[PDB]
Amino acid sequence: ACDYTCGSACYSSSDVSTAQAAGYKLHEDGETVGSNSYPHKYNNYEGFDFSVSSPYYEWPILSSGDVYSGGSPGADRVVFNENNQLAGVITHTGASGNNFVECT
Ligand SMILES: Nc1nc2c(ncn2[C@@H]2O[C@H](CO)[C@@H](O)[C@H]2OP(=O)(O)O)c(=O)[nH]1
Repeated sequence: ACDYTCGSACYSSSDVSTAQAAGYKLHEDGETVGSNSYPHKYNNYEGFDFSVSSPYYEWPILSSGDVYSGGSPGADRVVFNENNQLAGVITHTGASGNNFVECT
């Protein structure tokens, strides 16, 4: 059940999969939502060791289980590439500034 732990938020494989599908879809159609225009390029400034090739894109995953639609994105993100492969699940929770830490 608790496949990904972002601070206090708990996400299953299904939650991540659903969010990723939604984010990849908007990416494919060239659409964005929210004040920060998601999904958008994730440059991996943090230098996480992803097993899949770039380019990466960040998209909000909501603890409520809802699919992001432009409102408040929260602290967590799913990262995917052009092949719709999951690079990882990251969060602002437990990090300084606008930096990210990986969910475990
Ligand atoms: N922390 C962080 N920000 C990134 C990265 N790639 C792009 N950004 C964007 O660069 C800026 C400074 O962090 C923000 O606009 C941020 O977008 P988000 O705020 O949407 O994540 C990344 O790999 N890490």
